[PDB]
Amino acid sequence: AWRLMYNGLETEKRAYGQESLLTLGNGYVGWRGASVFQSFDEHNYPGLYVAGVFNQTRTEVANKDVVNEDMVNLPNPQLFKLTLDDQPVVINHDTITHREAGVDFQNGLFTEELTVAVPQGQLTLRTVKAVDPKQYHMLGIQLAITADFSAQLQVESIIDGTLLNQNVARYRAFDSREFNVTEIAGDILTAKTRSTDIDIVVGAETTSDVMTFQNVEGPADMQVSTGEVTLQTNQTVQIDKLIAIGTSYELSEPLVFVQAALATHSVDKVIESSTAYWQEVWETADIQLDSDDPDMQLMIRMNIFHIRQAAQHEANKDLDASVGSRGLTGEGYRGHIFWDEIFVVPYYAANDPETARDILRYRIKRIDAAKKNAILDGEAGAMFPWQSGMYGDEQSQFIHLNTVNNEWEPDNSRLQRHVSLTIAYNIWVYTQITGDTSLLREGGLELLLETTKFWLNKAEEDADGRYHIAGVMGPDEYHEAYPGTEAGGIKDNAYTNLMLTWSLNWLLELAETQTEMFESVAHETDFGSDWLNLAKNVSKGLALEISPEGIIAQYAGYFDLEAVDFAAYEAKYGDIHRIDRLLKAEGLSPDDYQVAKQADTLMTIYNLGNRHMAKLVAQLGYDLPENWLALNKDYYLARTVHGSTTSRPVFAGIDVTLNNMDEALDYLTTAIGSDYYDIQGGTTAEGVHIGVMGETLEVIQNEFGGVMLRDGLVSIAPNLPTSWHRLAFTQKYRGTMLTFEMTPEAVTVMADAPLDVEVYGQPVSLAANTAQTFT
Ligand SMILES: O=P(O)(O)O[C@@H]1O[C@H](CO)[C@@H](O)[C@H](O)[C@H]1O
Ligand SMILES: [Mg+2]
Repeated sequence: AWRLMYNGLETEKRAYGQESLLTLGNGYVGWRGASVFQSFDEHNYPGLYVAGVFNQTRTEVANKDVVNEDMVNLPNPQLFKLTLDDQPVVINHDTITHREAGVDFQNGLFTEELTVAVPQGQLTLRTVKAVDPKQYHMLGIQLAITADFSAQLQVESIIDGTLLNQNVARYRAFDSREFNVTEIAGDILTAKTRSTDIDIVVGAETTSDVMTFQNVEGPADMQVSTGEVTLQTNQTVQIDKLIAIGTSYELSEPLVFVQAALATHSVDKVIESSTAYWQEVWETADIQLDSDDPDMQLMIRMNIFHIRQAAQHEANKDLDASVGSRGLTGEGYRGHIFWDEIFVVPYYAANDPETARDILRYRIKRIDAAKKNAILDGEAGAMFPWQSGMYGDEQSQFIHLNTVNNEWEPDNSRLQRHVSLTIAYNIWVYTQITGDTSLLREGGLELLLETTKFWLNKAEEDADGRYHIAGVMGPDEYHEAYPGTEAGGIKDNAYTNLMLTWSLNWLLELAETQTEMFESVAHETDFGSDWLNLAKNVSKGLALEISPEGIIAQYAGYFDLEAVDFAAYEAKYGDIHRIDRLLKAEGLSPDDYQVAKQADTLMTIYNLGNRHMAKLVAQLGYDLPENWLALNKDYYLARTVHGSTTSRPVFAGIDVTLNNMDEALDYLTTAIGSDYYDIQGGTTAEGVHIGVMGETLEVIQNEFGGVMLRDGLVSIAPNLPTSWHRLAFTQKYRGTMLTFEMTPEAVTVMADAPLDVEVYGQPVSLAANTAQTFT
C-alpha cells in the first residue's frame, strides 16, 4: 500500500531495474537504489547524479568524432567493504542467503536487509539510505552489522572515484570516463568534469557508538575511512555515514560548502528531515483509489513519489535544471531534457506550483541557445532542441552510422520541431492554473514570441492562401520522411499545425488581456505588426488533410502509404511494439506504411481535449462529422503498436470520453504497471519512465477523475468505472485548495476559498469550506 518491496535476488537488467525504482531523490540528487556493498558489475549499478551536471566526451568512430553530453555518475560515496579476521567478506549472489530491498514512500527511506554466509557463520546486514529534502546536499546511510559468532571486523567506508558511466549497455562503445579526481583530502574527494569545467566535491564522515573511523591512504582515486571493532555473538554494530554533495555548477565555492556541511549535520537529522517532509507531503499529495485492483493503490503513490523526487521546489529553486525522461534515476538518454516535460509540468502546476515554475526557468534561460539553434539550421526565432542539456544546443545526433554498410547517414531525430510547442504549452498551463503572470513577464512571453517567430517564418503560403509547415516530424517517430527521398521531414503534421494554431490563439489573447506586458516584450523582440499580422493569418490558414469520412491525416499524403498486416507480424515475430525495427530487418522502411509508434494526431486531445481541438479545426475552416473523435481514434488505434510507454494512456483518456470503460481501465492498468511488473525484464534498467508516471496520473485525475483546470475555469465532469469505489485527491487552482471525493455515481467537492466552478457543464458557486455533492 505504501512500500515498494522486493524479495529475492534478481540478475542483469532485472536487478538494474529494481535499482531504478528504488532510487531516492530530492530534486538535487538522484541516488540509485543499489546495494552499499557492490560496485558496477552484471547485477549491480550504483548511481549518483546531480541536476544539470553533464560532461561531453569525444569518441572517434569511423574517422569521425562523436560528441556525447553525458549526465555524470558521481564518485560512489556509499561503497562499503567488510573484513573478518583480515579475510575479506565476499558479498555476491553465491553467498547472499536472504535479500529484501524496498523504499517506504511514507518517509522516503530505502532499506536493504541481507544475510551473508561467511566461513565462520552468517552476517546479517541491514542498510538504511535516506536523502535530506531540506538540506538537499545531504545524504546519509545507516548500516547495522550482526554476526552469530565473534571475530575481528574491519569496515572500510569508501568514496569510489574510479567509476565510469556504464548504466546503458549500448553507450559503452563510447568513452565513459567523465571526470578526473583532482584531490583527496581527509573526508573530501574532489573531481573535475573533463570538458565542462564543473568541480564535483564529495565528502563523507563515518561514525559509530562503539568504534572510531580514521581516514587512511587508499587505492588511486578512492577516499577511504577505516574502523575496527570486535564483533560479539548476536551483537549488532551500527554505523552512520554522512555524505555531502556539492558542485561548482550551483555553488560558488563547493569545497568549503561540503566542509561546513559535514560538520553541521548527522544521519539522524537527514532521516528525520526526510521523514517529516513526506509526512507533510502526503497530507495533500495522496491520491486514494479503493478498487478491485490490489496493486493499483501502490503504483499511484509510486508515481507521486518518483515525480516529486525528480523535482521539488525547496531544492530546485536554487537550480538551473528540469526533469529528464528518466528523472535522476539512470543514464537512459544521458539525462537530456525532452518534450516529456509535458507529462509532469501540469501535475506540478496543479499540486506543487513553485516546482513547476522552477523547471520552466530551465527553458526560459535557454531561449538564446534556441535562437542560436534556429540560425544553425537556417531558421528564425527560437527553435528549441529535441534533446536539451547543459547549454540548450541540440544534443540529439545530427548524423548516424549505417550498420549494414559502414558509411555515415543523416540523423533526423531533431526534426520533431513540435517540442517548441510543448514548452509554450507548459507555460500556458502553468499560467492558467496558477495565475502567476510573473513567469510570462520574466521570459515566458519572450519565449512564446520568439518560438512563434520560428513557426511563422517557417510557414509557406500557397497560391490559394493555405499555410504549410514542412520538413518536420510528428510524435510518431516511425515516420521521418516521405517515401523515395533522403530529405528528412514530412509536411503538415496534423499535431503540429493544430498545436501551433493554439499557440497563435493564446498569443493573440495575450495582446488584448495583457497589452502592457505584450507591447513591452514585442518591442524588445522586434515583434512588430508584420509578425502580428502574419500570426493572425496563420491562425486562420494553416492546412490540414481530412478525408471525406472525417479522418484527419497524420500528415499530408499519409493516406497514400501502404497497410501493414499486424496480425501476421504478431504471429510471426511475437511482439510488434518494435515493428519499425522488424520492418527494417526485412529491408522495409516504416516511412512507407501506416503504422504509429504512439499518439500523433490524437496527442492533440491529450494536450487540449476534444472540444478544444474541434474548435481549432473549425477555426481553420474545416468541417468535421459529429463523431470524428471515435472515427479518428478507431482509425489510429488500428495502426498504433505502442512502441512508447506513453502511447496507451492517450487512448485511455479518449476511451473515457467515448465511454469505453473496459478498454480505458485496461490500457491504464497496462501503462501504470509497466515499470513495476517488468514481465519483459529490465525495462527500467536505464531509468524509471517519468513521463508515463505523470501521464497515468493524468488518466486517473483528469480523464477518469474528470478534473480540468487549464481552460480558464475549474471543470468537473467525473466518469468513474464501476470497479473504482472511491477516488479522492486534492488540487490547487490560483491559490485555492480543492478536495474531491468521487464514487461511480456521485462527486463531492470543497474549496477552502470562494470559487465559481462548473459541474457537468453546469455553473456552480463554491463557498469557502462548504462542500457540495453532485449525484
Ligand atoms: O524510444 P522510446 O524510449 O521507446 O520512447 C521515446 O522516448 C523519448 C524520451 O523519453 C520520447 O520523447 C519519445 O516520444 C518516445 O518515442
Ligand atoms: Mg593512494
